[PDB]
Amino acid sequence: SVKLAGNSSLCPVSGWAIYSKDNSVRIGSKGDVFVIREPFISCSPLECRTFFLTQGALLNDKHSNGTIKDRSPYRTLMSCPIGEVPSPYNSRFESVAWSASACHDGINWLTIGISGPDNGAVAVLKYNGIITDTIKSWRNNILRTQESECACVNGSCFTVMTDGPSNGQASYKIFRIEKGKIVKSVEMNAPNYHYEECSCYPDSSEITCVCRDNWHGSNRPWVSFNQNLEYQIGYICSGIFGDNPRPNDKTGSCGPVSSNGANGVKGFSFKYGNGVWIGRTKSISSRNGFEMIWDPNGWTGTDNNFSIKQDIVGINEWSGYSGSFVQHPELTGLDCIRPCFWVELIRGRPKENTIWTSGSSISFCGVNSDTVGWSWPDGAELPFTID
Amino acid sequence: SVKLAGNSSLCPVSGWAIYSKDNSVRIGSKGDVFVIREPFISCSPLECRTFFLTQGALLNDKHSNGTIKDRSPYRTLMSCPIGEVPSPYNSRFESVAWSASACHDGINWLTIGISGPDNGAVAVLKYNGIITDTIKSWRNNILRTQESECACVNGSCFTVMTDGPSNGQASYKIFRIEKGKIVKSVEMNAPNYHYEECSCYPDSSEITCVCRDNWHGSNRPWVSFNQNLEYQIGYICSGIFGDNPRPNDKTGSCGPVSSNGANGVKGFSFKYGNGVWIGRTKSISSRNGFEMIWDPNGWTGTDNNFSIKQDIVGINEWSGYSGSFVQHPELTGLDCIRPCFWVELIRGRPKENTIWTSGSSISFCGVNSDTVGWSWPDGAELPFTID
Amino acid sequence: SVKLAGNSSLCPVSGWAIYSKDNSVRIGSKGDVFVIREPFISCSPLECRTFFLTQGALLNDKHSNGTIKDRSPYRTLMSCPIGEVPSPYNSRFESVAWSASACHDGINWLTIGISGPDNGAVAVLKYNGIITDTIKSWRNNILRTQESECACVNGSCFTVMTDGPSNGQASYKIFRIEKGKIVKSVEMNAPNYHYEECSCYPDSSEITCVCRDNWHGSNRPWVSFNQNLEYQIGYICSGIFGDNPRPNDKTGSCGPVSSNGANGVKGFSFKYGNGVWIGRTKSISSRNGFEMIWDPNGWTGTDNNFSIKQDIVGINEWSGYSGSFVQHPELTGLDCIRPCFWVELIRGRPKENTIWTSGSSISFCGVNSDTVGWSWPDGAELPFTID
Amino acid sequence: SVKLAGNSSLCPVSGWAIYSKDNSVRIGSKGDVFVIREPFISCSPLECRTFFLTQGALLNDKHSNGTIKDRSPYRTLMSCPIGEVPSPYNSRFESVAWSASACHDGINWLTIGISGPDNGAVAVLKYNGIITDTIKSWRNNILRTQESECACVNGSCFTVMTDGPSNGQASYKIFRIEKGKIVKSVEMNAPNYHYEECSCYPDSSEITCVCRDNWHGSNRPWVSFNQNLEYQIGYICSGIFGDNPRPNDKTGSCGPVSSNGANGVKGFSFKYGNGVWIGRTKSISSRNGFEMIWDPNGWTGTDNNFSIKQDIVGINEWSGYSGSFVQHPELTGLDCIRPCFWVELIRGRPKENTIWTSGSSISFCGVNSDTVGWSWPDGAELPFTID
Ligand SMILES: *[C@@H]1O[C@H](CO)[C@@H](O[C@@H]2O[C@H](CO)[C@@H](O[C@@H]3O[C@H](CO)[C@@H](O)[C@H](O)[C@@H]3O)[C@H](O)[C@H]2NC(C)=O)[C@H](O)[C@H]1NC(C)=O
Ligand SMILES: *[C@@H]1O[C@H](CO)[C@@H](O[C@@H]2O[C@H](CO)[C@@H](O[C@@H]3O[C@H](CO)[C@@H](O)[C@H](O)[C@@H]3O)[C@H](O)[C@H]2NC(C)=O)[C@H](O)[C@H]1NC(C)=O
Ligand SMILES: CC(=O)N[C@H]1[C@H]([C@H](O)[C@H](O)CO)OC(C(=O)O)=C[C@@H]1NC(=N)N
Ligand SMILES: CC(=O)N[C@H]1[C@H]([C@H](O)[C@H](O)CO)OC(C(=O)O)=C[C@@H]1NC(=N)N
Ligand SMILES: CC(=O)N[C@H]1[C@H]([C@H](O)[C@H](O)CO)OC(C(=O)O)=C[C@@H]1NC(=N)N
Ligand SMILES: CC(=O)N[C@H]1[C@H]([C@H](O)[C@H](O)CO)OC(C(=O)O)=C[C@@H]1NC(=N)N
Ligand SMILES: *[C@@H]1O[C@H](CO)[C@@H](O)[C@H](O)[C@H]1NC(C)=O
Ligand SMILES: *[C@@H]1O[C@H](CO)[C@@H](O)[C@H](O)[C@H]1NC(C)=O
Ligand SMILES: *[C@@H]1O[C@H](CO)[C@@H](O)[C@H](O)[C@H]1NC(C)=O
Ligand SMILES: *[C@@H]1O[C@H](CO)[C@@H](O)[C@H](O)[C@H]1NC(C)=O
Ligand SMILES: *[C@@H]1O[C@H](CO)[C@@H](O)[C@H](O)[C@H]1NC(C)=O
Ligand SMILES: *[C@@H]1O[C@H](CO)[C@@H](O)[C@H](O)[C@H]1NC(C)=O
Ligand SMILES: [Ca+2]
Ligand SMILES: [Ca+2]
Ligand SMILES: [Ca+2]
Ligand SMILES: [Ca+2]
Ligand SMILES: [Ca+2]
Ligand SMILES: [Ca+2]
Ligand SMILES: [Ca+2]
Ligand SMILES: [Ca+2]
Ligand SMILES: [Ca+2]
Repeated sequence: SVKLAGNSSLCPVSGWAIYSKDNSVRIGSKGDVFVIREPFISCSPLECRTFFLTQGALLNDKHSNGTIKDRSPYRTLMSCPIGEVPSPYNSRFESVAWSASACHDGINWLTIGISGPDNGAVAVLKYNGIITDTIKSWRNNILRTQESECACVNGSCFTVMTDGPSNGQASYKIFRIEKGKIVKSVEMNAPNYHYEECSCYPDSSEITCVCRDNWHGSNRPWVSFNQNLEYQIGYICSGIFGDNPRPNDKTGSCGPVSSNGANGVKGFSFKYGNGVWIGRTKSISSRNGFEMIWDPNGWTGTDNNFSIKQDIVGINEWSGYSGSFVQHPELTGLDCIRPCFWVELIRGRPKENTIWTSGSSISFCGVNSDTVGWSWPDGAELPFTID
Repeated sequence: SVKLAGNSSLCPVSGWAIYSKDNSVRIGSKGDVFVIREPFISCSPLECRTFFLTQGALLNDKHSNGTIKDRSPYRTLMSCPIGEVPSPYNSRFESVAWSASACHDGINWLTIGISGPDNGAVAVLKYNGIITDTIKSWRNNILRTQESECACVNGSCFTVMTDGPSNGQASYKIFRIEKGKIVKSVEMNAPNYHYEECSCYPDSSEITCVCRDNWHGSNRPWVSFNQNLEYQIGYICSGIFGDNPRPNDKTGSCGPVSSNGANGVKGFSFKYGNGVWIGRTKSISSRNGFEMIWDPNGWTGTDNNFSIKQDIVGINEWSGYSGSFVQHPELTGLDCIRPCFWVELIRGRPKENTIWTSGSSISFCGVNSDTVGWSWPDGAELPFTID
Repeated sequence: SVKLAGNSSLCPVSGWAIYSKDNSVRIGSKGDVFVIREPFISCSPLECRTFFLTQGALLNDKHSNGTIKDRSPYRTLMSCPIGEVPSPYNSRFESVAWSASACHDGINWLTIGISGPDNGAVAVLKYNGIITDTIKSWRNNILRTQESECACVNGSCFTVMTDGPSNGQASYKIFRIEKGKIVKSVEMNAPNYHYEECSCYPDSSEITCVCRDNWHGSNRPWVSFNQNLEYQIGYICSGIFGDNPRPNDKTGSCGPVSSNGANGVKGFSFKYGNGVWIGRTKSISSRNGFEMIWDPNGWTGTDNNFSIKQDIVGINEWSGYSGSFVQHPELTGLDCIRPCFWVELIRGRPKENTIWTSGSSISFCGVNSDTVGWSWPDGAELPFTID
Repeated sequence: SVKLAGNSSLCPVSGWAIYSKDNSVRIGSKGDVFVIREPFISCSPLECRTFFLTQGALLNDKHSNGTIKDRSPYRTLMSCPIGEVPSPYNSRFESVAWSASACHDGINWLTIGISGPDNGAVAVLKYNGIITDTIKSWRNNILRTQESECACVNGSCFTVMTDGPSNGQASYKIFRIEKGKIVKSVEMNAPNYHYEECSCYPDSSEITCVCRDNWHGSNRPWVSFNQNLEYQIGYICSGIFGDNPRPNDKTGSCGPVSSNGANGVKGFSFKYGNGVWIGRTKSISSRNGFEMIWDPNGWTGTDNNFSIKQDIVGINEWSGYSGSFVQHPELTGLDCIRPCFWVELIRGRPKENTIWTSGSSISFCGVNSDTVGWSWPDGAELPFTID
């Protein structure tokens, strides 16, 4: 076992090849499948796993009732091999949590699971399944984290946490974690910024995060930092807005775009110089459809022109959260860090007439060979027998 | 593989971070989950597992009928990874048993499973799944043991067993077991004491057990011994009574507290000098709620003052059995033995209108970083379809 | 990996300690559990497994209909860890078979699975799951084998097969198998003998088999042989008759006891000099109850006196097939071969008003420490929802 | 780990011994079993696995509705150990796909999964679960591949793909793949030929494929090539026609037999000099029955005489697809490549009155010891509760 170097650059990619699809909701109609949301993928040098927050209940059972609710004592972080349905029969228990992150440093798994009351939540850190540290809410207002994989470089793993209002200025901290122990942290000086649910990845020994502004930005905020946590901040400038909801594409801003800026959804983007691969919903007002857009100057440029668009989920189909995950050379045998991404396909409340809310997932990995756009939707027929 | 040293002291702890929650009853509403009770956790140098006594039946099936009953030929000791639901599809078979204990010496698993008739029960000992010894009832009155993990020190594992009345003077024996073979035992000379379901842990090469007096003590009895089985006995002196049922907190006794002393529940406590971490129900009359209390002089002092209280399960929620389990430095990489504990959340009979009785579990580990009190209850909605 | 020596003697035993119980039928009321019969246990140097013949169907499903039937194209030999329920989710596939045997030589598993038509059945031999040999019916009349573990000595494994009438003189062959290849066989010269479903075990480099006479013997025939297949034959002389059905205990015979000699049940016995450990039903006319009897001169003596009787299953409870299995020193660390045995608990047709027939199992291992008699029955409530 | 040599000849075989049967449909009546079709078997140096295309749904659930449909975004390639039912609880995820192939080179698994739209499908290649290459439709008309195992020789694996009409001239390409990377391909110059769903195996360092002519051939086309992709093409000359549908046996042709030549079914054959082992349905008009025929001059001879016929599935029972798979000396310890084959037993639409279509499987391996013909059908009772 050797720790991930994380010192190579991102592999340039021309398109996205489908990597997995679990059909969780379709199968859960009869099978014993967890009610879940906020799934995400993360890989070790040996395997890739799907992490997810259960509602401590199964699909098509009465306990799935009211699962639109975000936080409860019953939610747990669990994981299974990528592409398999999240079942009590194939899932490893990770932590008790209604907000989470996880990543492998090359030696062991780090998991971060947040539970407890809204006014005093505690993040429990585990390394190889052993509790190694905790961090408690510092603003007493829903301590929350990535809902996707943390990022590791040379034995150090990094994550971002938020505490404070979801509709106004909050507090954002970056953490450096070694073998499950917080060895350093810093609060970001980001007046008028809002950071939630960051999708972070390593690139040339540094970390880049693309996050969610739930306050007043329809474009996505970003934060990048080195291992010493010296950071820079900004927003993606492209007029191809990345959040949901958002306005129709137009002239963008390198600051928060106020138009339709309230609320949002977890998302991601990959930076390549001045260019950016943007993953986003197809709808500007709802969580449906998904597409990947290559914008050669979208990181720093404000125009709404782009070069490549690839369909992932049809506009008439439900989508939801999305996030980045990477495959290190230690896993692939490549000389660069390969970008992949996952999409949560949310079914149920509030948009559908069920008693429950749950999601399935799909994932893709970046390649330079031929690819094709299509739609790989959830595919479940609602409502269910339970409703 | 190397045997556990067990020669370091207990890690001082300021609070308890949640470690696991299986949501067994909620999931068993639809999923294939064993009807169980008397669960407990125990760890090896590699993993932690949940042990439990099945009723040889599944939740929401007719064979769960009458499972309030304590003993039968159908009950079996099984185990699964911690935090996972006890299912026939993820559970390892250990032993046929209606009373049990288990622990890992660093090399292999030792399991103790008691089955047979009330008037002649036999404990079957296994080492790495192979029968290595037996011990038969010596008072012909329900031979019974810990219902939690045994304690191991330098290749020797220790447990306590009881035989005799549950409402009067009984007989109590301590055993030293090496590779599944009983190498020494001694009967405790404890007139007017009553010991049942001891929660035992190693500390500085010696064993400390906190147990249940079902006869006439509302405080908990304890027994401590070295590897040669030279022992000391007493009761926790604190006026913060630990058993259930019990009186309201008042002036305690270093002997058995007669007030509300009959009946009881399995519990635990961690000794730190004259101080004690007490886990107990919140109700004085019923098995509901759970809290952790730090009493700096509660081991030897009789007053009812304390310094710290941390909520674990709300008073309006069902609890049940609780027990200690430790994580050795061989597992954690620490220089001390870490204290953890589990709580059984009992649902069904006799307090609820069902045909069945079963439990789920939660567990916590002691830390010196920030923690928070809350309520992590079972969360199941009774009755079930079967009733 | 090293091949089993099999050159030590049987461990003398004073009683039997319960080893496993799967509660298969009770659990199958709701869980996904195979309809099975003819289960048996066999161990490697690492683990013990339960082998069984499925009916290619699950309990409480319409396809369990008519499963009283012995042979069909759907029956398969599968296995799971001992004590676990036989489910499609935890069972390894072994072979297509309606008659079978299996054993581990210390290096790999040997399985023998017989399928095909009654008039031309073929035994398929597999070593490490690879087909290594076949043997076809030589009398064109239901080629059939042990339904329990074969026996291995120094890299050679041995089994017995029968072909011919179930109600008259048939043909019996012994096989020597090395790495899945038949290297030698011999037909037993046994006029007026009848051998079926032998329970064979190694002892001091030679093999002893105790079998079933379905023709005209209420006592059990035996055959013993060395590695060169030089054999001896006879019947257990004890007036404590071992087959079912049988007469009340009286003066026995060293030849086939004709009284109630037709029909029978698979069983076993362990020989110790002139003495014998006899496992048998409690009923003389039906497959219910089970007991272990130590008869110090029962191998060669015809009287009906005995020294020890241990209850296993109550007379008012269903039993069925039973068989021997051993644990070699390579597994136990002992200096002798330990005797164990399993009992099939048959539920359903023909004695019960269901559409199906299936069994669960219990097992015990011989010890010299204290033991106790009891009843560990199937425990299922029939009929089921399907009937 | 060492790569397969693939340089030995096929093991001559006189008959076929049954190897596996999963009883998937029977078990799926109650159990949680995937709706599948197009199953196939492939082995590594360690184990054999069943690959299959799920419909992203379970048997006896509403989402099995309309599963007669060949292609959708929900279909996925998964695998489980041979002989086990394809369940979400025991199946490994491989790829998103409605057409697939897979094989092991001795070091790692190669999987090929085709998904996307009919007019622009993309094959995603994975090596050890990591995406290594893609190939996109070149005729924009349903890119499709083997639906059985690819063939590996000295670290290179080979497959055949088709793109174009199913009822006329199409385009056929052979690929050489090393560690999941396409290193060479060539389009076959085969005017008036039609190739689909090739069953390919290695023999003496070269590859032989027997395929399906869906255009105008009731006999099967073949293509053979060396590692440099230098190929030869033709049709099986035997008057014992191998496709379905087909004419009654008569005088054959070394070119496509036009009579009943339209439509077809995936099949296989093993070449031995001028002779051929032919696997085929028993019915000339429908997918029922299965038999193995040895025709000593059937590869190059046009007569309808043969030497051996072995029954596999009765004519009154449903069959379906069939394919070859081999076991290399690296797995068996033999000095030749052993031929095996599997048969898909299709149940449901369009021939049966259900809402769904699914298959189970059986498999056989070639031996030179005694064998027997019989019928090992699916055995499920339709319709099901869902219909
Ligand atoms: C679990 O066990 C309980 C108690 O045995 C079952 O409830 C009982 O159901 C039986 C059968 O329906 C009832 O027995 C009948 O009693 C009536 C008189 O009320 C008598 O006339 C009949 O001859 C028969 O004996 C019984 O009343 C009833 N007991 C109670 C307390 O309700 C229950 O059905 C079982 N549940 C499952 C899921 O198996
Ligand atoms: C699987 O799919 C089939 C076909 O869609 C389902 O059968 C169909 O069920 C629907 C809903 O009940 C029926 O639609 C209705 O048709 C009537 C006219 O007959 C119309 O007045 C209603 O407005 C409605 O459209 C439809 O008749 C029926 N089709 C057939 C061929 O029976 C079936 O229910 C599905 N099965 C499962 C388990 O989901
Ligand atoms: C901690 C927590 O509750 N986080 C939220 C989250 C949150 O409400 C917003 O980002 C605003 O702050 O949004 C949503 C969402 O679907 O928008 C899911 C989350 N649910 C879970 N993580 N359980
Ligand atoms: C062997 C046995 O039956 N032990 C008991 C136990 C016992 O009744 C008391 O401690 C009094 O002696 O109490 C209880 C109880 O929930 O209070 C559960 C146990 N159930 C099981 N261990 N199966
Ligand atoms: C090959 C086969 O059918 N063997 C039989 C067996 C047999 O009928 C007798 O011993 C008489 O020959 O008896 C019985 C039995 O329950 O008595 C179960 C078996 N069923 C299975 N092995 N499948
Ligand atoms: C890609 C695809 O759809 N291939 C087909 C296939 C095809 O229609 C013919 O060979 C004609 O081209 O036939 C059949 C069939 O059962 O005949 C099943 C396949 N289904 C799946 N592979 N999913
Ligand atoms: C990246 O890290 C690896 C492992 O330490 C090292 O060998 C290599 O020199 C580094 N690459 C660069 C470009 O610095
Ligand atoms: C869901 O919760 C509501 C309480 O708001 C309750 O009324 C309803 O019965 C529940 N539904 C189910 C199916 O349990
Ligand atoms: C505890 O045991 C270890 C291992 O034998 C030994 O090295 C060490 O000295 C002991 N620790 C103390 C504090 O005595
Ligand atoms: C039994 O076999 C073992 C392993 O070969 C050998 O060492 C030993 O000498 C044998 N024991 C006897 C009593 O022959
Ligand atoms: C069982 O088989 C019989 C045929 O003998 C049939 O009549 C009956 O319907 C079947 N029962 C079930 C539940 O399928
Ligand atoms: C086949 O390959 C093996 C491994 O490279 C080689 O040793 C052997 O010579 C080859 N066999 C033949 C018959 O050429
Ligand atoms: Ca079920
Ligand atoms: Ca926003
Ligand atoms: Ca642009
Ligand atoms: Ca008490
Ligand atoms: Ca005090
Ligand atoms: Ca008889
Ligand atoms: Ca006698
Ligand atoms: Ca054709
Ligand atoms: Ca011919």
